[PDB]
Amino acid sequence: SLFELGKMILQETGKNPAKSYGAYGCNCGVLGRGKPKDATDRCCYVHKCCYKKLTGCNPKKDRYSYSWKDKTIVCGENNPCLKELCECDKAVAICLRENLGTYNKLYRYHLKPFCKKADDC
Amino acid sequence: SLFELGKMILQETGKNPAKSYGAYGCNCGVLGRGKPKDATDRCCYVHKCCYKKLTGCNPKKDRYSYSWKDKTIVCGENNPCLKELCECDKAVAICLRENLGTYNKLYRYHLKPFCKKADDC
Ligand SMILES: O=C(/C=C/c1ccc(O)c(O)c1)O[C@H](Cc1ccc(O)c(O)c1)C(=O)O
Repeated sequence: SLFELGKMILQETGKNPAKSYGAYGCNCGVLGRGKPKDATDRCCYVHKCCYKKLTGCNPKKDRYSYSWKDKTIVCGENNPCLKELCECDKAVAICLRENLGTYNKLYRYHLKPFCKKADDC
Repeated sequence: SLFELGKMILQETGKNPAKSYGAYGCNCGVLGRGKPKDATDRCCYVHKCCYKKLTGCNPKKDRYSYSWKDKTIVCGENNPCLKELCECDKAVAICLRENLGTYNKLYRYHLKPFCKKADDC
């Protein structure tokens, strides 16, 4: 769920996830996907496509178990859908941290309704 | 949908809705409800309660028509679900504006995991 996803982004990036990524670019936060603005935005595009393919569980609300071990996110077995979800969320937290160097505050709180249309996943 | 909601908040408040209201208090933005921290937060609590009566339309995804007449939000006769949805969004936009006087930036990007459990609507 968003609880686990936001915790992971905090553990990986050291950043408040809502402030930094609740509405960044065309793909981070609410409101679907759009052509990515930059590498950080592209992380969130891949993440939304990761969710789109999952079936059997709800990426928004379903909770799941994960551990922080040796400063690594380790997804608990859970059940297969929840483990795939934990893996989508892990991957985005890692991707966002990797791309902090080009994060651009201009795209924060971005105007999404003006975003170009996204290619299909 | 979130597009119409965001636009109404912008028109009423003159604030960027993602920045001011995307993660405010225990009730504004993602997740559910919780005990409200202040008046602005309580507007969002009322709004989430409003959405729970909706039958036959998705408050997040479903578009509907409204217009800005004499600096007033005017819901279009949509069908019954969408008109109610439009009325819910209008009311929260007005309430947020009416309570800008006590808006506290400290509640922005709040820790919503520790919010106390909401009372029944
Ligand atoms: O563990 C953390 C954060 C650890 C952390 C805090 C600040 C940092 O910069 C950092 O890299 C890691 O917060 C959790 C609480 C929490 C925060 C965000 C959430 O979405 C959540 O579900 C739980 C805790 O107290 O264990």
